[PDB]
Amino acid sequence: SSVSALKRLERSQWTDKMDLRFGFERLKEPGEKTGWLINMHPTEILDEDKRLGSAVDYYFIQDDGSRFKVALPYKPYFYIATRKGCEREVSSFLSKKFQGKIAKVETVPKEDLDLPNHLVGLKRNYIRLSFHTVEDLVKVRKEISPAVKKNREQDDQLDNIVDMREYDVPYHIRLSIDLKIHVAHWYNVRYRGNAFPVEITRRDDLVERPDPVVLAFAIATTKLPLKFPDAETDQIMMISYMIDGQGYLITNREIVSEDIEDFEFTPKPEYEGPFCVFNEPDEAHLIQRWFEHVQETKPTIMVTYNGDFFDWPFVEARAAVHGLSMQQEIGFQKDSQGEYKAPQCIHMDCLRWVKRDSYLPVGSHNLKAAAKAKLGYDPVELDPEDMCRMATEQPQTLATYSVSDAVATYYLYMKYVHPFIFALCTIIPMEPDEVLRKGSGTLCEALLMVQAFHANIIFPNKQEQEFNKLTDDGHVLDSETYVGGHVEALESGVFRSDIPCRFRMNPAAFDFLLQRVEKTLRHALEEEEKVPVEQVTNFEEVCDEIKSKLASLKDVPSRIECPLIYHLDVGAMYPNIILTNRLQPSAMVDEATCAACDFNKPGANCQRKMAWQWRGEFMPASRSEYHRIQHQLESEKFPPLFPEGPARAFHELSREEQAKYEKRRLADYCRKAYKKIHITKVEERLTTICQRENSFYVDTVRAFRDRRYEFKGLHKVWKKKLSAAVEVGDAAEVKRCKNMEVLYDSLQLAHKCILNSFYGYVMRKGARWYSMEMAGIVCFTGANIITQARELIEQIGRPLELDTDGIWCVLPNSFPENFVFKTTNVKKPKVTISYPGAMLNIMVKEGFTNDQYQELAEPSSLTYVTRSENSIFFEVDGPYLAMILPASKEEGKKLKKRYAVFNEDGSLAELKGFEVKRRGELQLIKIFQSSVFEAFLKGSTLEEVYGSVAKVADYWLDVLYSKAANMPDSELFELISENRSMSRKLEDYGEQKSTSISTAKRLAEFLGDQMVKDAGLSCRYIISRKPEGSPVTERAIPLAIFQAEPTVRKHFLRKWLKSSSLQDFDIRAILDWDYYIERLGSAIQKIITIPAALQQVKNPVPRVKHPDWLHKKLLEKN
DNA sequence: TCGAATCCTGGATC
DNA sequence: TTTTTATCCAGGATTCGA
Ligand code: SF4
Repeated sequence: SSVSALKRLERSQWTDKMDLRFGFERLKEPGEKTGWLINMHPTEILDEDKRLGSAVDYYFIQDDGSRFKVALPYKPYFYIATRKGCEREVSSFLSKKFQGKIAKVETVPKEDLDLPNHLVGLKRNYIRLSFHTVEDLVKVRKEISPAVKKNREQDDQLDNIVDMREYDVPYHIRLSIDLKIHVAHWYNVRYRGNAFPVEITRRDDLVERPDPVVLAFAIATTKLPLKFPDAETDQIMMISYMIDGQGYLITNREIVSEDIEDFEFTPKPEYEGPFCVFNEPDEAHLIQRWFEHVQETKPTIMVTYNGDFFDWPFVEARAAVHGLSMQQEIGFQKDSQGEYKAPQCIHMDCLRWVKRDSYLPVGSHNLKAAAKAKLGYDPVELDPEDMCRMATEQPQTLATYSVSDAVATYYLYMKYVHPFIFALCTIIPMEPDEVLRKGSGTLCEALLMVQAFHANIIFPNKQEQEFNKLTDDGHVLDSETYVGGHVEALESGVFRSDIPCRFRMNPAAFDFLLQRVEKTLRHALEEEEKVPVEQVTNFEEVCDEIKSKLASLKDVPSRIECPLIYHLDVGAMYPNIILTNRLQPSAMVDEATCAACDFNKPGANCQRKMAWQWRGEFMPASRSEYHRIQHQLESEKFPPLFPEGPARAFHELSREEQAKYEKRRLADYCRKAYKKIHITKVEERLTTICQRENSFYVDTVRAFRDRRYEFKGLHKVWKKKLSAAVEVGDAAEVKRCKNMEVLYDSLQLAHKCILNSFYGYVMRKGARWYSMEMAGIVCFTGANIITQARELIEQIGRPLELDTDGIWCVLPNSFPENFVFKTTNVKKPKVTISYPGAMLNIMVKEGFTNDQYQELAEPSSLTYVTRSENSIFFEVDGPYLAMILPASKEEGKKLKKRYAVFNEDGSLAELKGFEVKRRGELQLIKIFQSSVFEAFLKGSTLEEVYGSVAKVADYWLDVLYSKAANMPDSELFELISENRSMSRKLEDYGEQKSTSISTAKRLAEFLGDQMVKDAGLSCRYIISRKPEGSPVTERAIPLAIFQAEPTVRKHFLRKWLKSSSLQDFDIRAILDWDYYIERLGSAIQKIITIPAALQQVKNPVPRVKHPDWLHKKLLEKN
């Protein structure tokens, strides 16, 4: 006991000293106060017996920047269930044995959705156990749970208990759920004295957020030449930081040759960047002064970029060299999770947001690229290798650089991150840094728990996962999965609204549309616009012009016309389908309940049936073979966990070991025993959805959708008011309006993110509310919608690109496009409607709409209303100027999500899948693709378009023929060199074989083992001519030898090229030019020639030849 | 002797 | 206590059978 008590109370007292040093005082005496809740953490406090008690600390900040704490007790608890009539016996035992280890037990009725026939109104009983402290709960939990499983397998005083629930919610989550306490609101707090718990209440009459002091910093480090730094060998060079927009810098005079002068730096006029600099003689004075000043300002938030990895451990180690205890002086320490934390201030790292919520591509997550995109300017570089000489020769250029990593970090954190995470906190019972670090599945689950609690619903336990489950015929299932969505590119080449194209349109489709024009328009006016057709005056005329143009299309169906390009898509399709079908994780059933439900009367209508496709993957062996495979294991013996241990029999293994060994044994047996190792089989299934079941989930999604659209509207209102304030030019009014705009947009983005999270959660294996069926039906209905949206277009025109949620298509110029209706309504005098939308939304409304939606009218009545609903609608983007798609070089393949698209201004509108997003495999390919995409815009006929695109191919092919004979001498290297890197150590690869490995060995044979020892080896390398016919993984040369010393260069080349007979060793002679030509000739062949061949023009590039099958088909034409 | 299929690592995917 | 991983692509080597 004593060690535990003194350990926890001592660390508590130290934390109290630490946060008292930063000015957080515990609320000392009875009183009443208000503030903004900035953080909370669990801690123990003593009771009136001086026993331990679990509690939570709340940290508050006031308007004036004063700060205080409160501590708050709450007894945790969990539920258990029992057999018929057992609760008096069970409670008698449980109270007697654990006396003084549990606080309270009671019987409570609960709503439980798995109980048969429960819609009649029944609800079941549970016993609640509650404990003085969490450790006593953990001990009783571990004594209890062994008794449960055997009882479930059977389907006496302890053994009768049957089940347990909610035993694993985190205690701070439990309290924050239960008392409705959420960060980022103002609160009134009252302390009466120890006779009463402290009382907290939210107040809604306050809005504007307070202004926390936040700090951002960066560090710069000495290193040995061609070495990474290490904390023993290398001193600090610079540490630079911002607080309250003021900058500060310190730099080590051990390497800096003279004292630095202060200066002002400014990326843009809005970025004030004043700095102050101290010069002191050594690194110990640097670190001491840094702590001495940081202890002055006492910030609340600290931010760094990937700072858990590089920035903190470095200074922690350098602090250790001088014996400075940062964990006492600052109070930062590394948690069991592996990440830095402190009891009193929050460490926010921008990268976890950039990785999760920015939608930047992998290439762009460099700090300087992220700054360039988000802030609109580039911080200019200095290489770390240069710092030592710059600090010798001209240090103030390095000082000028050292601002660029700080200021961009601070402004990125403030503008994008800071308004957002605090907004997302307001709706979820989690801490800001937990909400940043945790994944969106957990974020959703912590939300749904709140609704399940307030509806008094007992949670389900986590979905424990089975292994080696058997198909009914006996086959061992290796996976299950629903058939996903299907993406296909139907067509290839160039479309431009400036040049004609050939259309052949079915003559019945324009009659089928013309028969229903009034239907197509009435629905779009009444339902979408919400103006009754009574109130529109010109409605008869627009119908006449529609009918007459459609008839004119009927008269001449096959024609040449300039194209219209349109993008059609469905706004948040998956939420809308969930709402429309009433899909809920629990709402699925099978007849085993409907056989026993008192609502299953003749003429009941609560059953909705739907279909989905299941894709079994399973091994070929039969059940009777599997039983023999099992029984053969019942005499096998297995190794211990470590060489000293005894051998284990197969029943002494863990279940993952058992499954792994059975899978290995059966796969090995099957490879001989059967012709094919495993099988896949698509099979489609019906599933009932019970329509009457409790609505809480779908109501939650509905609420989030509507709140999102409210906040969108208020955002636009405030943005307009901000524009007015900007034109008025009152700085206080501009500030107020901008702060409103920032808050409202931040809430809009939070709501969007949470709403999108609701679909993906049910994918999370193990998750509390998990089902496969709903994730099947929600896909297969989307594939139905997007198939029928294709059929009707293929008759009118031609689709070009399907998608997960939209279509790109081309339509004839003579199509009706857009119209305006004239209306008497005060709110809406003129209204614009687009025909392509109203053409489809009727079809969707007719086919998909649901006629079985029911709702409970009055809880005591058992009366339900029957209703119909539909939220599924199409919308339209465009038209556009040009659209371009590549083609597969292999005949049978259709690509996915490659194309480009251009606005009518010629500013690029989209570009997807192409390497020009990435670093590219080679700079030559990246630049080529970039130049050709722009070049396609030029010219005015297909022959002219390809004729003037090919002049970009020739300008490069002249290079690879002329061996860079014009290009500056070393500038060849930065064009031709790959800069790839090895992923892992060769000691971590082991048996693997690759180019990067081969060149790593080639580097090792020059450098020795000095570098291959290091992880993540960087490579710069080329392909060498002289080893003619050597297999490609043997070909590489590392660049650096061409820049090393002359005799070394000569000797190692003579070693590598297998010849002494080449006189002049230059990359121009040495490269396998034809390899790079054979690569450019394979990029060009998917963009400029094969697409052109698919549109019946001749090959525009004589220097490149078609693939065999295409040439065969083309000659077969002749 | 040649064609195609499997499996591999590697980056990338929102 | 817990994290996106399956899917897709791209280049590459090795095996199998007419
Ligand atoms: S779907 Fe209707 S009839 Fe079937 S179990 Fe549910 S409530 Fe009863």
